Amino acid sequence: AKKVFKRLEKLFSKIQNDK
Repeated sequence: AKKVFKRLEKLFSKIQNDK
C-alpha cells in the first residue's frame, strides 16, 4: 500500500544510533 511511511519512522531510529 501507500503507507511505507512507517518504514520512514524505522529509518529515523537508524539515525539516532550515533547519538
